[PDB]
Amino acid sequence: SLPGPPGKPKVLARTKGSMLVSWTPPLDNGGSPITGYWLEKREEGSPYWSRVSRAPITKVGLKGVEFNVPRLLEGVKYQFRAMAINAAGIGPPSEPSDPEVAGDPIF
Ligand SMILES: [Cl-]
Repeated sequence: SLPGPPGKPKVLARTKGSMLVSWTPPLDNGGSPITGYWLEKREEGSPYWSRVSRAPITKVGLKGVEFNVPRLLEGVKYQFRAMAINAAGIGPPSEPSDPEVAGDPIF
């Protein structure tokens, strides 16, 4: 009924204050269409997971569903996890992304 976990998110772009995060839809949507996703972040120095958007994320980019996470702090290390939403509710989280630091990218 609930959807399965989305794929492990990947950071596709970063700046000092943002990261473009992308993930694949779950293999099992639970039997009803997924209507959107929640994305949460966790930083170094805190155990908590925090939603990064006020409304569900739906944008499909080149590699998966994606969102540019704002309000990151330069030099801080973050991970992200995504949850799918369907008619039954919010599914379990993806595996967390590999850690990434907010900073500008290697040229
Ligand atoms: Cl980089």
